[PDB]
Amino acid sequence: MKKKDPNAPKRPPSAFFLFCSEYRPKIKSEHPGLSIGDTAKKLGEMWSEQSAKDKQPYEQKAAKLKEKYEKDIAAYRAK
Repeated sequence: MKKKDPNAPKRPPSAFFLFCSEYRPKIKSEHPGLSIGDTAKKLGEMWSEQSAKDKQPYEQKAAKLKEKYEKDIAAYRAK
């Protein structure tokens, strides 16, 4: 939905989510008019512009929280 719990393994990201969720707040410090509308299509214009490097180091982060979520969420649900 948006935030089940801090200790619970929320939805797994995938590089892009790690970059956008971390770059969006940066765009706000310099772009006050950057509303969710332009903020959604702005961070994307940069990601596609980057070569095969922006998704090299920030892509392994989404592969570490998936080995604990796929195994921990099985018992966290129990419904």
